[PDB]
Amino acid sequence: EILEKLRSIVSVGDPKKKYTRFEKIGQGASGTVYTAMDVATGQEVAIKQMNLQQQPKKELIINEILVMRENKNPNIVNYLDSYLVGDELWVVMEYLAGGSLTDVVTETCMDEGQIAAVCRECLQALEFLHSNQVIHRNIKSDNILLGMDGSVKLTDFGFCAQITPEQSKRSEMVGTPYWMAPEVVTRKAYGPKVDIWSLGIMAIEMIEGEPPYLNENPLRALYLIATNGTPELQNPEKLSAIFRDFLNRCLEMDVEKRGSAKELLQHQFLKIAKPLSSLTPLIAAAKEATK
Ligand SMILES: N[C@H]1CC[C@@H](CNc2nccc(Nc3ncc(C4CC4)s3)n2)CC1
Repeated sequence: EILEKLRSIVSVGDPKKKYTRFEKIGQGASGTVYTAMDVATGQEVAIKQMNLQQQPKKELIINEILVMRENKNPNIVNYLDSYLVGDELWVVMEYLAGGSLTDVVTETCMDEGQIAAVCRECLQALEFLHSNQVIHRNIKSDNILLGMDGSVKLTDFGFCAQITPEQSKRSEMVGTPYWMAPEVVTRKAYGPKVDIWSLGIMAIEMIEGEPPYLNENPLRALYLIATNGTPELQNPEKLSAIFRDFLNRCLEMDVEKRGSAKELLQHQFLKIAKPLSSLTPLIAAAKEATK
């Protein structure tokens, strides 16, 4: 039906014999991730395997492969190929040894310098998407991958949306409750700045270790978000002033006053970024903590 379009995007042939030595490195929602070995040419890959029946809205699987294949960028995980295997779609990507930003924010303490360096590379990914008319809608530490060179890349395009000058705003109540911007949570028309909000939230995770209200349930977080607006930090006096300033412009209630990704890339806060090799001690720490 609309699945006819899906079957025509995919490459054909045996992924189970183009690739081997499969271990689970991850299991998200409609995403089991494996690493594997390309028997031909030798390279190591990440393959995401998704059950077709779990996703009723197949137009999102299509939109996922398209956006990734059409918006390649050094701060986005690299799409290689895809395959339909029975009741399951396999997406193949370039593997990056490293871990999730989630492992770092939950197991280590980041300094301002490291936080600024992550924020800068995420803002580069978002300025690129936003200029190509794509909103991610699911920004969070869990969708940021850090390489063993200190590479920072954005992943997980399954929720993203395309806009145009004619349909410049979206209205679907989509995202992960704790990172969602109030305009989304309260069903108003919204734009690429919802990702800036989410990025503000992720900067909170890097400070405190968790998005605000994580101990609450998802529906409660949604109410809290609708009712507080701008979240508050447990301990604001621990942050520099320019960093408080940066948060403030990421977490503005007025969409008009909230920064754009282009704007925020000029913020003085990112001037303090460490070099990205600053991040590899974190990754090592995180790997040790999760052993
Ligand atoms: N949502 C996140 C994204 C997948 C990731 C799986 N865990 C992981 N662990 C160590 C290294 C590593 N590198 C990757 N490179 C490319 C990868 C492509 C998007 C699958 S994953 N991934 C963490 C869950």
